[PDB]
Amino acid sequence: DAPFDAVLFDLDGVLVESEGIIAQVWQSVLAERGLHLDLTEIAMYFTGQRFDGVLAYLAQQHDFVPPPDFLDVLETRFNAAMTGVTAIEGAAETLRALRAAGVPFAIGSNSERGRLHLKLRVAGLTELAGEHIYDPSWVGGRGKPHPDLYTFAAQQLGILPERCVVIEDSVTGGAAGLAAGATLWGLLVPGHPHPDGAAALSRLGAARVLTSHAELRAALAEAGLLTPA
Ligand code: NA
Repeated sequence: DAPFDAVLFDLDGVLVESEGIIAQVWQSVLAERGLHLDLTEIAMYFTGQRFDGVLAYLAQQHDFVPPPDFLDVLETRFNAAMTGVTAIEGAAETLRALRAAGVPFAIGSNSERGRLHLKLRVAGLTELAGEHIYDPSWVGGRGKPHPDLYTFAAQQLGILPERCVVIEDSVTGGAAGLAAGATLWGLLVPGHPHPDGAAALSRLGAARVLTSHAELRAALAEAGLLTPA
C-alpha cells in the first residue's frame, strides 16, 4: 500500500518563517504610536488582511486611529524586514532527505513570484528547493484556495494529484490541496504563527496534523517515501 508518489509543499510557515517577522513589524510600528498589542493578536487578525481592514479593526476593537505617517513607515519597515526571513527548523533537512531518496516534490505559494524567490534565497533554501516552484502567475492568478496551483504542480511533476500529499499550515492552503484531490497533512511547527490551528485543519479534512519536520519525515517514511529512523 503506497499512498503517495510526491510531496507538494506550501512555502510560508512550512519551509520559511515570515509571518512572525511581519507581526513584529506591526507591533513595533503601533507601539511607537501609543498602541501596545500582543504578537498573537497581531498574527491572528492582521495577517493577510488588507490595510483598510487593519485600520477598521484598530478602530473597532481598540478605538485607535493611527497617525498619517502610518502607511509610509510600515512599508519602509516591511521592506527592511523581508531580509530577516529564516528557514523553518528542520525544513532544509526534509528537502535534503526527499532529494536523496529521489522523491519528486514541488512548492506552491500565493506569494508574488519575486517575493517567493526572495524568501527562499534569504532562508538559504534556493538550491534545496529545486526547480518546481510555483506562484499563482503560473495559473492565471487563481491562487489558493483554488486547487489550480497544486493541480498544476502535480502535472509538472508528472504525478496524479490524488497521489500527492500536500503539506500546509493554513485552511486556505490545505483547502487548495484537498480540492485538487490530494491528501492533506497539516504541519504546524510551534514557535511560529500559522493562519489556522490543528482543530481547524483536522475538521477541514487533514489526514493528520504534524508538529515538526522530524515528525514529517517519520510520517513520510511510514508512507514508503523515506527510510524510517
Ligand atoms: Na502558509
